[PDB]
Amino acid sequence: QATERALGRRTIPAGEARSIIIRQRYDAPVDEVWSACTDPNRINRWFIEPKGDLREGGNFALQGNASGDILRCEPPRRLTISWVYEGKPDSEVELRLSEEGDGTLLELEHATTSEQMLVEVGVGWEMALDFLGMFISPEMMRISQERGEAWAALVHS
Repeated sequence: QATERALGRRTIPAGEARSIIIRQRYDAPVDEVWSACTDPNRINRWFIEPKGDLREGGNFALQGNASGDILRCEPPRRLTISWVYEGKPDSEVELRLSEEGDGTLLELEHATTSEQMLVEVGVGWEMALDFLGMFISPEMMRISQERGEAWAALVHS
């Protein structure tokens, strides 16, 4: 519907990280959004499907690098996973879904000790959450570039 970006702070294996925090409200209920964000036959519609044992302490790979472990899984609310990528320090991503009336307030936070990687990931999730939204690159470069300025400017100070 309409997104509020923010910055947090976390202690992850790679150390003290800051974080991207994306908040979006959806007019679907918590379950449906949980399923859409966790059932690989639904993640497959709007994003890249994960492979491996999708269960807690299990692990995931997405077709084009990124892989990681499934640290926490508290259906239908919370989801934490590690995030490993070739040239990159290790990261952590978390999804919290909360009820707001008949709908849900999604929250997606990706923490990383790399300042460069803050922007890159905030923007990368936002692009992806578009297709979640839909599900529930010339024009795209422009949207990538504005969104980058927003995260870049928030990361400044």
